[PDB]
Amino acid sequence: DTPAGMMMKFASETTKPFVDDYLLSEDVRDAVMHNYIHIHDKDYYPTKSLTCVQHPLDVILNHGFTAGHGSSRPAKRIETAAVLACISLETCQNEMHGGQAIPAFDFYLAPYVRMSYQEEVKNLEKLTGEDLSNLYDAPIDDYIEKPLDGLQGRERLEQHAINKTVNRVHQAMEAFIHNMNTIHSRGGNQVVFSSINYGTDTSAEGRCIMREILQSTYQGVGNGETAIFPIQIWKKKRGVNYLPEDRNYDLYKLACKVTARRFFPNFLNLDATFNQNEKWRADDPERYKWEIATMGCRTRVFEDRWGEKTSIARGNLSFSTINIVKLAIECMGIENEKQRIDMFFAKLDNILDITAKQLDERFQFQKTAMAKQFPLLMKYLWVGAENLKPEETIESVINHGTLGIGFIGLAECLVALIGKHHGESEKAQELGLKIITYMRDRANEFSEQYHHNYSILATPAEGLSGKFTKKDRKQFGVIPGVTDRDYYTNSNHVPVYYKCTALKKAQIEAPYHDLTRGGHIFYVEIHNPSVIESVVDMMDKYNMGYGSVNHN
Amino acid sequence: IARKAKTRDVFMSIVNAKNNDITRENANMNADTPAGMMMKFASETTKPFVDDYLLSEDVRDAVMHNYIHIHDKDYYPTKSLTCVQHPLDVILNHGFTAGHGSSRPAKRIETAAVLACISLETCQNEMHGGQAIPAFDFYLAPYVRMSYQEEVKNLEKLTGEDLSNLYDAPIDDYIEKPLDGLQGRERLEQHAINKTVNRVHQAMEAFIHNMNTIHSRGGNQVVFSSINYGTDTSAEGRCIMREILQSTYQGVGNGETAIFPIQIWKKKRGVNYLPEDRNYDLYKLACKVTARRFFPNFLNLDATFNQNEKWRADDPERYKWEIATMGCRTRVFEDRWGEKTSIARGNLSFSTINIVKLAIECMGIENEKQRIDMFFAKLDNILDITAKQLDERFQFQKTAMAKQFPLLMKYLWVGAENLKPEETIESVINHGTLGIGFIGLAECLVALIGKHHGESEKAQELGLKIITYMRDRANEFSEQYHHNYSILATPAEGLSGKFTKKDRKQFGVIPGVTDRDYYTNSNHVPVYYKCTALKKAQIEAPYHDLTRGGHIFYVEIDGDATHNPSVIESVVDMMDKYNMGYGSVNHNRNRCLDCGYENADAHLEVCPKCGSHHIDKLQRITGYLVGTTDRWNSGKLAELHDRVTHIG
Ligand SMILES: Nc1nc2c(ncn2[C@H]2C[C@H](O)[C@@H](COP(=O)(O)OP(=O)(O)OP(=O)(O)O)O2)c(=O)[nH]1
Ligand SMILES: Nc1nc2c(ncn2[C@H]2C[C@H](O)[C@@H](COP(=O)(O)OP(=O)(O)OP(=O)(O)O)O2)c(=O)[nH]1
Ligand SMILES: Nc1ncnc2c1ncn2[C@@H]1O[C@H](COP(=O)(O)OP(=O)(O)OP(=O)(O)O)[C@@H](O)[C@H]1O
Ligand SMILES: [Mg+2]
Ligand SMILES: [Mg+2]
Ligand SMILES: [Zn+2]
Repeated sequence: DTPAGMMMKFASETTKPFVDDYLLSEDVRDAVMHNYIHIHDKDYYPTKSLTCVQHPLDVILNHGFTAGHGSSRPAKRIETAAVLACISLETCQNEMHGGQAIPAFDFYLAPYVRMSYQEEVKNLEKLTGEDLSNLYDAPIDDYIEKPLDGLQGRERLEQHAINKTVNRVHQAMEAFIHNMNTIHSRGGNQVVFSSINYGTDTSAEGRCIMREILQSTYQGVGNGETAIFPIQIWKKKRGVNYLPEDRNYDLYKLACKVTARRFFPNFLNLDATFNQNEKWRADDPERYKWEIATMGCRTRVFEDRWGEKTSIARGNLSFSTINIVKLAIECMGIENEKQRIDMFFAKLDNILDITAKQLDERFQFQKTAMAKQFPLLMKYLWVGAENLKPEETIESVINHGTLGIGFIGLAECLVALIGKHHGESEKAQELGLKIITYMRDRANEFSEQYHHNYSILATPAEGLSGKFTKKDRKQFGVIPGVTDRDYYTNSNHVPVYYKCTALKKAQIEAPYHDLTRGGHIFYVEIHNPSVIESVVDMMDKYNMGYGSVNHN
Repeated sequence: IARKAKTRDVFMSIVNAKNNDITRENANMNADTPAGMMMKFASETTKPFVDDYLLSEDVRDAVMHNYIHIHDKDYYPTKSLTCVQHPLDVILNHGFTAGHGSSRPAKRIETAAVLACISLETCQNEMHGGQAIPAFDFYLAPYVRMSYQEEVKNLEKLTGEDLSNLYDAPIDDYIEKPLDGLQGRERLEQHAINKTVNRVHQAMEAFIHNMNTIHSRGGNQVVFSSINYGTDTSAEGRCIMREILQSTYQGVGNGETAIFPIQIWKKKRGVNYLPEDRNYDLYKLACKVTARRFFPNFLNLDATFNQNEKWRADDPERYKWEIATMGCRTRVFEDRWGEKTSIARGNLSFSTINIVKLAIECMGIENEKQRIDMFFAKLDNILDITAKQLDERFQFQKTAMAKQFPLLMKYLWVGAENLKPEETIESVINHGTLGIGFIGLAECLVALIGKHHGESEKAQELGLKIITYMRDRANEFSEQYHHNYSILATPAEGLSGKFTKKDRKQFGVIPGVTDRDYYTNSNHVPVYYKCTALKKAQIEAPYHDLTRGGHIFYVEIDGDATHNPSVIESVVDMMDKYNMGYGSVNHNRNRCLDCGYENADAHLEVCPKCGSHHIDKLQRITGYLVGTTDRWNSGKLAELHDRVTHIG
């Protein structure tokens, strides 16, 4: 409705009918035209843009960043460090069509908590004059606060100096939450996606910054208002937290209390046998670079078939969703069950072949793009973008991305077309695991022949919640139990209308997580912080992954 | 087939990152980025839509025959206003809610400088022009004293006294005095003054660094911002001015020039101009920065058309009757149904009128008296069409929902705090001004009849008559359509080199009329003709009074005069002697893509620090500042390569 918002749809409605006939081959055109394959984010097809990336902020903060004609200096304070983090999330958004996230936010804001107070003792000293050159190289327990009830001594300056950074850190983090919640900079939707990760830092500086993050979030933004960004993620690796005899167990009790109030902080299971790495040293500082860090878009980039297994600076190239619900309708006329399942696999075989080539054609289109089109994404943020001339091509470093073959309505696929769905049916549970394994096995075959990184993704319900259903419903009238819901259920998720307990959902949805390596989420909808620990307790027994709790 | 055989090659040209296919119309945009490409696709769709579905046939025939040009035709269906002024007082003392966020009133200087950047960024996405902030020094003054109250209460808890008497302590100045060689309370009270000097310096540092950075990016319309200051006498007020000057004079990043914001210094006699005046010392410093960073600009408050009769020194300088200038050269000072103030108001629309083609049409007649009578007859008819065109565009912008302009129609527009989101903005839109422009007056008919005005001859009488004829006619339309028309010297960025090519095709290469390509800027002496600064001032001075809708006295000063602060002062005195209102000094700087260093040399190829060969030219265009000569238009690059400098 805004002048900037209405300008974007003029370009979209112009460039969307253009790409259909002048960029696609005849076979993919018919498959796309016949409502079989969906191309996510087709508006930016000519621009040759990528999906997302995990922001490395340690490099940006230590040297600043110069995008366009705007330049900045390295941060030397808590206020300067937090504010520059927001800008790094604002410039890159205009160069992509997805979202941003901060991996291990705790580690980044920790030297400057000390450094803002390290030189503060030199300003609190000149009033007195005594050479107090010992307030930095000492083991601080928690950067604690006191009621200031008649403190007295020479070392009263030592307690006053540390008292100066706790208030300043609290003020510093208020800027970060407000900046990412009120600055409308993106074209169109006018909101920049963001996400941060914290919960696995135990140092004195890290414990202070993590507490204030929870303390500031407990208060809100402006006047007692829950923030929408950034999305909060909590780590629960065993041996650092989640155990009573742990250094960070005290904050974990507070974190569940904050979650009970604002419902913002999500949890990530670092013990899943696929969210697990062999290079986690307990003593090496900055425990990131070998951990799992997700986003708000259920995007998971962990294992690379050519490179290193990490989630830093990587992301998706582009992903397409395959309508498997439609294929079952065409095979509903076969009387013999063995023949019926034979046809569905044959029909699924043809669509999968086109989609692998369909993603391959868009990949070839994107590799010709120049690095000058992404001033910040292809300069500091991407994996191998530190050496890329503006006039070069992205074909060298574009391979460290994920092409996603997603699906929708697995429950809708089997609810009435083939018997029952994967809820109150053990036979359908075996059938459902067979199909996803069939897609997973084919994606392995596509990876060998097309030489890419194909993964099965649980596509978030955003932009494709009702598009598929309406088009197919008209073609096939009213199919009872399938095309009478106006929305297809999300990937490998128990349908909402099927009543079940949290324990039962954990058991049913656990096996799918090892299959959908491209992204998954566990959703629990429902005061006491303990009940939050119940979710991670059941997530502990069964190998699951990313988890979230909502109220609505 | 041509409707789908050349429209396909247009999109391909955009996709392949070409250099000439209308992708270099605007220098503030980066067309090689995904954000830039989407804007190009949308602009190339609506402009054909406007021609055959929006404007009438009489105006259309002028457009296709290259008679009347419209400005910002891309945003025509969006119903977007041009510019506005920002009363920062409302947002810094009560708080504001933008989108799903909110805020509370600022308590120190760090949380007050950051709220000003938010309003400028937010309001840009609702208009297609610039943004301005008047009385900048006055608005930030109270919170420096509020910073003094918080630090005292902080000292009270750490000490335990009753320092209520220090809440309104009459201290002489906020200048920092180091605590060396003193004892007792000199290390207990002087500290509270040296503490807050560094606090104010950082806040002004953040404000500047949050205005150039946002302009370097952006998926929406690029951010165009400006501020005004100069006439504050309070101790807190002088503190704001002295920090903003030092912050600007220091620079963004690695000591590089800030493209934005635009800064203007306000000159008045008896407040800052005379040596006896209090702010004379800061007055001298402003000339030091504008010679080195091309800011602040100088606006004369003593001009006859800039004087105000509701200004009293007993009040705190009454920062409401001081004229302020928005981005480029737009000014909104007079009003027939409102106060003579430039607070929370701006421009609506403006169009340029082609006059060179009218005279070359009549060049076949050998009777001088006959030509002029027919020339006036054509001009009267053409001006009638343009007055309709601005009014016709005016009728389109009236019916815009206030919810389409959230920040503009809630805090920043005059009397806009009384309208609900679903209401129409027509009840308060009339405070804007409609501009009628012209181009190539020097080569309109004077360069056809002998020589143009300003060529050391007496031909200015005819040139003055033509502009005055429009000036009288502009007033006639004001009394006719019940609007407020004002003639403005139209900037030449994209329209420089558009009319000329069609006339050459239709008529041919004729010296004076054509073969000059870019054409001379409105009311200005031929940029290819030599003149002194004083003589150029004398010829163009009477035009400033005739164009009460925007004007600028541009002086091209060589690099050697940058180091001398007297040349800027002489120009201001030269502006004072005559009735010139707005003037600026331009100069060519050189940028570096690695270090970012700028120097004042005539031409640079390798950066002294790094050694890179990507040394671009940092120069000024008719309305703003930008580098990256790879974004200088073909018509404008011709005008740039023929500019004449004035040593004085
Ligand atoms: N968007 C944005 N908001 C900021 C920034 N820094 C501070 N704020 C917000 C936080 C609050 O909503 C507001 C005022 O913060 P203050 O620390 O001055 O506190 P205030 O005096 O409102 O409340 P208090 O007396 O401390 O309870 O400014 C920033 O960099 N960006
Ligand atoms: N765009 C933008 N830049 C900011 C903002 N706040 C601060 N900056 C810039 C100002 C500086 O370029 C940088 C912070 O500089 P510091 O305060 O760390 O000091 P600097 O490195 O200049 O050294 P110094 O303290 O002068 O010795 O970040 C903001 O809100 N937006
Ligand atoms: N990025 C920008 N965002 C907002 N306003 C801008 C921007 N760039 C320029 N402007 C405004 O637009 C004005 C340009 O008017 P000008 O007379 O130079 O137009 P032009 O180059 O002939 O073309 P047109 O009016 O078609 O864009 C500038 O003086 C300034 O006020
Ligand atoms: Mg506070
Ligand atoms: Mg500093
Ligand atoms: Zn250099």
